[PDB]
Amino acid sequence: EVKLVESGGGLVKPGGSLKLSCAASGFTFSSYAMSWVRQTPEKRLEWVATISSGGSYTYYPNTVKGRFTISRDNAKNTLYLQMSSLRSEDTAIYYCARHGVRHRVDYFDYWGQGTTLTVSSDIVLTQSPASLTVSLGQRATISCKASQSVDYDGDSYMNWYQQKPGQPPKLLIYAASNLESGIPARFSGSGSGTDFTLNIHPVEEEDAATYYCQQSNEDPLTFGAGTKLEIK
Repeated sequence: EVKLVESGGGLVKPGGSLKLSCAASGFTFSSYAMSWVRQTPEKRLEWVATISSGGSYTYYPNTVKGRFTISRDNAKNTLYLQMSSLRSEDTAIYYCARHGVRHRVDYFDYWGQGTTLTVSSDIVLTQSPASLTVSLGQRATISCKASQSVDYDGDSYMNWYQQKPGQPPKLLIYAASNLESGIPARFSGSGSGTDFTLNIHPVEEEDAATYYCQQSNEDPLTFGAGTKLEIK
């Protein structure tokens, strides 16, 4: 029932500008913080901007600071990303993502389908292995080593996402250990401080995907490079 529909993607000459829009529905838009998150041609997820529920607070990574402006219209249920001085590195699929409120830890629960842009002491997460092949019925184990603790007041701000090609990421695990509603129990997450594990067992056919870890402990939000999981 909750949906996020992006629009506005396309081709832009370097130096040019572009404005993305996300039409929200099926929820009380004004109650949720929103972000833009992009995925580069190299399949890296990169956080691009966050805006608070009321709009008073906006956050950006240094890579887009001064060039991107996130904004919202709580009357129209619309989220915006105004981009200017666009460069090659900005080439990516851009998703909007809602910050969930059902749990204490910060996480992205709903994502839009994405629109594509073609231009023509940060916490580092070391995820491994980069590539993983498993046989049906076996176990897959994906590891995250964080460059500093992602704990805050007794909780670990570590999330795991699954992404199948052509689709947005999908939350599997939030706060290191907790299974999101609707996710089967053969997925499990573990760890604390700087060491985290995503486990899948027994692996089924439809688990073929790329998996990402993400910390929400500190801005900039950061993701692991990804683990592409192949079957048989």
